[PDB]
Parts: sequence; structure tokens; C-alpha cells
Amino acid sequence: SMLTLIQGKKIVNHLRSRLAFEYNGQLIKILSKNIVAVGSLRREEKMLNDVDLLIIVPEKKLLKHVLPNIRIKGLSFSVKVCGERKCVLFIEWEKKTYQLDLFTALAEEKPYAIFHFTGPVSYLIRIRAALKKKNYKLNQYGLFKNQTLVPLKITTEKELIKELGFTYRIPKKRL
DNA sequence: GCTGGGATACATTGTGCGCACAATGGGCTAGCTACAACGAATCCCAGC
Ligand SMILES: [Mg+2]
Ligand SMILES: [Mg+2]
Ligand code: NA
Ligand code: NA
Ligand code: NA
Ligand code: NA
Ligand code: NA
Ligand code: NA
Ligand code: NA
Repeated sequence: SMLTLIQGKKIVNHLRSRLAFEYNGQLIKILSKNIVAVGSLRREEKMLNDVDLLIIVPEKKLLKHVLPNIRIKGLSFSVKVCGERKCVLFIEWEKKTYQLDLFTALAEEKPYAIFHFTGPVSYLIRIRAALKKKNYKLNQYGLFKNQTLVPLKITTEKELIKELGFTYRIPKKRL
């Protein structure tokens, strides 16, 4: 079940060209530019409970179809839970069962979702508390203020990080 | 901090390791086309 960093790196390199989903009988490949490593893996953590992947979906309707009909070529896996935005799989890798999580994020919300899925839980809690003090709500979908999305002139996770007012930290040192 | 996915009340079993969830069983009760029907609200796990 447990796996080291290089093990999960090999798993992501294997899966980067083997992700797809069934869309009304059509097998759709998931491009590697949309597969982003996240979670404890994006941090150079020595040991991994799981491998966390963020798939980027260009259109909104297809969000229903990616994870519920997710497919992997040539790999055995079980599904414990699966919905529109989150899915966990028990993949079989060399006679060991591994946990592999998939999360979806629209392209408009790429920096936010990446940010929410990269940093450690505690770092996220501290950031969201600091933003909430100023009447703001930050999540994987955007910045909100009085139950209203706040537009930001940003495109990457780093531009988000500075536009929001905190010091940038590469994923490793975030804590 | 903020969200996602899967059951939704109350007593009785099989596990692979005194345990814990999916799966039975039965008095109690609302309402009666001897029908049968939403979908938020809620809670408990899960993710970072
Ligand atoms: Mg993980
Ligand atoms: Mg109960
Ligand atoms: Na999806
Ligand atoms: Na997401
Ligand atoms: Na708001
Ligand atoms: Na504003
Ligand atoms: Na910081
Ligand atoms: Na009747
Ligand atoms: Na009848």
C-alpha cells in the first residue's frame, strides 16, 4: 500500500499516457498537459500514502463523464468511491494494492485547484483562515467575498500566490 | 478551512485480526388508487 517518492514518480510516469474516460461510448484520452501531480507527491515527500492526480477539463459538461467513466489502459484497479469531482482507486501494481486519487478542475480554476491540492493540509488551513479574516473564501474554485467570486488578474499558481498577498514558497518548503 | 461521496431509525450477524460495516428482522405506525412518488437537509467518513 505504502510507496516511496520514486515509486509514485514511476507510477505517474506510467499513467501519464494511460488515462482516459468513456464519454457516451467514445474513449477519450486525457492529455498529460492536463494530468498534474499534486498532494504529497508534488511536495518531494520521502514516503507517500497515495498518489494524487489533478485532471484539467476544458469544458463543463464533460465534468460529469471523466471520473465516473474513468479508464486506465492495462491496469487493474478497484473503485471505493467515485463522483463528479473526486475518485479513489485501489490499483494493482506488481502484486501490491495502491491508493490513487483523481480530482478534476476546470481550466479557469487551474491555479486555485492546483494550489488546494499541492500544499499540506495545515498550510492550507492557515492560509484560508488569514483570508477569511478579511471576509474572503478561498477554495479549489476561486476567491470569494460576500458569496461572490472575486476576479483576479492571474494565470498560474505563483501569480495567484502573490496576487493574494502571501510569500511564495516552492511546494517542498510549504508547511 | 473548505469541500466531496455515500447512505439516511431501531435491534442482530461475519471478520481476519473485544473487534468494525453491509446485511437481516420485527414491533410500531400512518393511511388507505389495498399505488407509490423530489430532493434538500443531515451526518460520517474522505481529500488537500
Ligand atoms: Mg495523497
Ligand atoms: Mg440510528
Ligand atoms: Na469529473
Ligand atoms: Na477540483
Ligand atoms: Na465571499
Ligand atoms: Na474586490
Ligand atoms: Na507563504
Ligand atoms: Na389504496
Ligand atoms: Na388499484
